Amino acid sequence: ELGIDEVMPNPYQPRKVFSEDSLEELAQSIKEHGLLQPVLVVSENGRYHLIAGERRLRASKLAKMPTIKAIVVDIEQEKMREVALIENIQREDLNPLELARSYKELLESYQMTQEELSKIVKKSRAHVANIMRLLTLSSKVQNALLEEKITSGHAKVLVGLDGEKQELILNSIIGQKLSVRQTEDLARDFKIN
Amino acid sequence: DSLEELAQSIKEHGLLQPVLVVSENGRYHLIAGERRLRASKLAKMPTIKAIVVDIEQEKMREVALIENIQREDLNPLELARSYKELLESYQMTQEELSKIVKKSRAHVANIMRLLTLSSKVQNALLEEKITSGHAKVLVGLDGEKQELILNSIIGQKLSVRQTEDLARDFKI
DNA sequence: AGGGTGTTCCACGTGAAACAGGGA
DNA sequence: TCCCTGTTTCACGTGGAACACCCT
Repeated sequence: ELGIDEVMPNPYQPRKVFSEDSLEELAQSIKEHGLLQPVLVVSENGRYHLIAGERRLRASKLAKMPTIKAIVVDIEQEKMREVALIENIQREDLNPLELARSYKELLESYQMTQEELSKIVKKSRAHVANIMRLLTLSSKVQNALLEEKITSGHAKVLVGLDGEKQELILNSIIGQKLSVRQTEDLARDFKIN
Repeated sequence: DSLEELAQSIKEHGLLQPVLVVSENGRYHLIAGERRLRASKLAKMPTIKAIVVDIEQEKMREVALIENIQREDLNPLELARSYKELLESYQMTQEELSKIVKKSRAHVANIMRLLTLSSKVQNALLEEKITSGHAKVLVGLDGEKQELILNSIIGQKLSVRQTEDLARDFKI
């Protein structure tokens, strides 16, 4: 139960090659263990609900002669983080981009998909999707949004276009007084066919 | 909360149903006892400290090694049962095992398929009248045909080439 | 686009059965 | 004649490559 959550964020291998990479210690692993990833325990890595790793025919019977049994926990920063981030995620007073940040933060730091994210914050999942594509825009565009010269609808049409295109269409959107509808049409003929 | 914590304190049971821990072979770690334990801080002294539901690893190591170490004297059925056990009493991918015992993954598979054969077939392989060359060809087959062909193997003493050919016709 | 698994079929070295001398 | 031993050849089950299906 510990590992399926350990592996959870961003490894290139489904098992994190961190318990088996002990390989042969070669008097070389107790030297650079040093500042390691902040939380681990010996053969099996009880997270917050401490537990035991399953078979370990090999991994627990090599052991080593000089051990660090040190009980150290890191988790609390991360879980206090999670409550802080979710508690943030639902806020009346949030500009589109900060929100999008917290969405992206949760989606990346932890694995639970944007669908559930959307269940928490009570919106559709294509919404969390679009609020988050808001982050990739030009800085003229983000400035415009924050400045409320344009609105998330407009900005959400602009994503995927080079900065030059973005800033032309943005220049049109403002001072042609465009509507999200007109904006989607105007943008439409600048995307591929 | 506090009330429930005084509750199991007075009551003999402590854990009316004991907690579950693991033994590191050096230390002890919990499984689903936060309630029991935190509550049992108000109670006194260590209050489990005797055989209660717990998982021990040293035992599991003995198991791990007795399994991994076999004098190659076993017939295909305890062999199969060991292979299965190695992925049944613990969860394993067949490939990994193939790597351990120095056989191909296929060999592991077929050896384990041996365990799903008719009682008659199984008992003719633990007895010495059938081989695995024979037995593995009768898998995924209905009982009646297992019986039929089996009689044909034992009766006419067919070579597995025969047996595979003969059983071929009783397969789609 | 991928690993895990079940299922088919035949390559392979082993071991011996057959054959061939050969010493009487 | 018979037994012993040197040689050639190929049947056998074993285990594996390969194929085929799920599960994703």
